[PDB]
Amino acid sequence: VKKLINSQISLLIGKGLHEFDSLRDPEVNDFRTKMRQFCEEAAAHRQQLGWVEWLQYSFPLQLEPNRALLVNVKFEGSEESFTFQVSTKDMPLALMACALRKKATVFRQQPEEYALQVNGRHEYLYGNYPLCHFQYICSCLHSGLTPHLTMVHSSSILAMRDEQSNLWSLEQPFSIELIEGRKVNAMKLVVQAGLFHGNEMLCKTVSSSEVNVCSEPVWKQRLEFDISVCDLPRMARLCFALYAVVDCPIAWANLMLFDYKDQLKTGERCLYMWPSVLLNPAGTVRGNPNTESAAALVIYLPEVAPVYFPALEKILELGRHEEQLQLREILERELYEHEKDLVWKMRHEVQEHFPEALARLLLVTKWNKHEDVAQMLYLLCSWPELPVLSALELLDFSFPDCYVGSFAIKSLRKLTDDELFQYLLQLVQVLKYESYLDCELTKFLLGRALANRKIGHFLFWHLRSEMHVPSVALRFGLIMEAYCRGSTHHMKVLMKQGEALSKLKALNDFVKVSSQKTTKPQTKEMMHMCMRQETYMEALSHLQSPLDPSTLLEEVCVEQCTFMDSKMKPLWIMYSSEEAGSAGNVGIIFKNGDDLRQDMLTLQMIQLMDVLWKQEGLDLRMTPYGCLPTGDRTGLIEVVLHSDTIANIQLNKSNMAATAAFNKDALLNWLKSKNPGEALDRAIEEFTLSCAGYCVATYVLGIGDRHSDNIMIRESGQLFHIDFGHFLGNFRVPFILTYDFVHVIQQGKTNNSEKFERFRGYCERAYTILRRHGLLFLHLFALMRAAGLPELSCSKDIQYLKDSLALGKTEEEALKHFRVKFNEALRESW
Ligand SMILES: Cn1nc(-c2cnc(N)c(-n3ccc(C(N)=O)n3)n2)nc1C1(c2ccccc2)CC1
Repeated sequence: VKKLINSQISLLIGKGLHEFDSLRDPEVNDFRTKMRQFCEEAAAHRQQLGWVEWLQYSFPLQLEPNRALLVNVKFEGSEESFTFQVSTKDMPLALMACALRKKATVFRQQPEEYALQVNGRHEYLYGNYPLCHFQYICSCLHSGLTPHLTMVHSSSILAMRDEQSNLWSLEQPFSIELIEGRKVNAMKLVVQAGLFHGNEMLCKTVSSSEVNVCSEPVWKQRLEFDISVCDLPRMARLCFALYAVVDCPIAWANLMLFDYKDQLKTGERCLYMWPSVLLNPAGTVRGNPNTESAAALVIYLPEVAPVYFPALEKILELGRHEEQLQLREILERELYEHEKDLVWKMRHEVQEHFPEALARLLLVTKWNKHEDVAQMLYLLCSWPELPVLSALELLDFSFPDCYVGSFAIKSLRKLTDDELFQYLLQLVQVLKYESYLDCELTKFLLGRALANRKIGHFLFWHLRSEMHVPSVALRFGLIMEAYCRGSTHHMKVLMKQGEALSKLKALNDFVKVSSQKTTKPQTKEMMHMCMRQETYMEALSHLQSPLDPSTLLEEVCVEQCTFMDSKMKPLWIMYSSEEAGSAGNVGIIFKNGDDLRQDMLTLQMIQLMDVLWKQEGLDLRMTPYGCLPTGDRTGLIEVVLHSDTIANIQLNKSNMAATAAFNKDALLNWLKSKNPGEALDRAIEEFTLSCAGYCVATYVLGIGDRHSDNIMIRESGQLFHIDFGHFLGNFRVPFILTYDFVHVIQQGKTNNSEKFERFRGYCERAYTILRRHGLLFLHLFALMRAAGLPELSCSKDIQYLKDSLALGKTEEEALKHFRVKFNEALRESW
């Protein structure tokens, strides 16, 4: 049983558990055991949870960020149902009470003993919330559809639970012995070495002597740093760069000066270097696992004798020891040395009256002076809990201190499961900045994953998608193993998704081959013939959607499956569910060959924009569809059904009802056929609302190469963008407006200023709302720099956001510049 589970984790994570053992690494073995226990403790707490608490784990509530409606209800072991006319203001309890009353009359004779399952979905309705606060109810109030729900008794949820169980004394300078190399280049070799605490140098970067190019260069040179051994901060990083000069970079490598047990390192170290794109402080402190092709830098850390980093009780003991200022008020809304001295002097007054300025003072503390650090740490240890927004900033590489990091985690505990889900992608990326395997962020990510099955799901996939990346393969694999130990049943549920994805990779490889060799109907027929095989039928059916674990992908609709003509021949896979009805008619797009990490970020940023607008009582009818990277240049996209491209509608194909005399009318003619009579006016308003949100979103995010093939419309009138290959103006893009879209907004009239001026106001509002949250976008995109995205490489990518959101300016200057940008787009629109 314990063996099968081990062989199951190895297959699921993609790395044999034997590989973790073969390292003989005390750091790896300590994490594995400690985390396993932590995760088994979390699995044990789950089985003693009440049946409602376990519903909150397995099926977290999908909520929205007077008017009656039909609702169809049935009980678990029966085909018999009942349709009620309930209210949107009614709680699930009133609905369940009605449902029990109808059962009593029919069966000829307690609501609190039940929960309402969404038919053929892992989504439930419970809690003291009116029906219109539920995402599903709204997914029915807008599509016009009738909600279908099932009464599930407490004992039936408890049957589910059960089946789902398992020092300051050393004032001498820091120096090293640079022994030799084992590399390749075309010229002389030089080694640059620097000591860092995050983004900043602790002292000036020291260089090596020029040694002539060869495969095994020798230096045996002592490199001395302008810093005392007693002044090395705990998270100090000794960074190396190997380059060939007459400059040409070759390789880089980093290492922490203290180990995971806080002991200062001695003596011989062999550094398996990483290929270069000069000094890279942000890069991994673990050497290249490719010890066969990797260049190796041999160094010696000289013995100073065992020296451990002083415990917090020693740091604290040390640390304890005019109206003109502020002054510091005016610089607290990127500063000179005199202003940094002001902040350091005022450090106590910052804790007292500006706790949120913690990040500004953390940047001014002299981390290369052990007494200056202790003083900061004494203040930090009494520092009030910071807001989530300020805490998100402290996760950055600019704040590498472990005590700062621990303080940031302590402040993100108050994060709701909804807020955590929204920023889960960025928190996972921050793991790349981590210096040790055992960290507060891993423990936080795991603890929250094991207490919420949806968080658990996405933590797994974010990590699993990066297993082909050698710099994060050990960390991510170890975290996923610890997770699986905390959820044996979820492990198998995820295995079912990997098996389905394995079949789609094999199926898509054939589609790629066949498309270059025969006609599309010939390829489609054999794709279908291959799908109908027992192993493909078994693997592609009855799984949880990796895009949303609450979507149940039941029976695969082979006849409705196809592939798109684009570069990578993406697979279009359709599913159906008898039990779910129309909610079970769901599609997935399997794309293989492109990097979907950016597309996901872009879709997540739009999803956030929609959330923020909804918070301010604005629903700009956005379509933030799923996009999940699953593997190496592999992922899934959610099919937005009953939609088509602008190019397909505008292609003006004959015989159809959408036939237009003029191109400008093609969109409005298509909407007239999909929404006839009284339904048209509703479609136009959906179009206008969705158009305004995407106008602002694409402008703020700087989305370029926008044509009729990457813009879509739902039959409801809602416009949305697809295929986000590029963002942040990276090929300063303007605001975009189209005459044919402006035509739909103006009701199909050449002149209709009342409709266009309403539209212009939507664009202004949406923009002004996002501007207030401009710092959230800044912090989240700054965190996303860790990912390794070519279009989010530096500060010049972060700058696009600053300018698109006009963050340095006031609202009146920003709204004027937006009015200038909107009119520039209108004049350009013919
Ligand atoms: C009817 N339909 N619906 C879609 C659609 C829906 N939802 C999406 N998310 C999406 N999509 C595509 C690529 C990306 C992306 N994010 O990269 N997103 N496409 N596409 C089609 C057409 C189609 C389908 C299948 C075969 C031929 C032709 C073109 C008509």
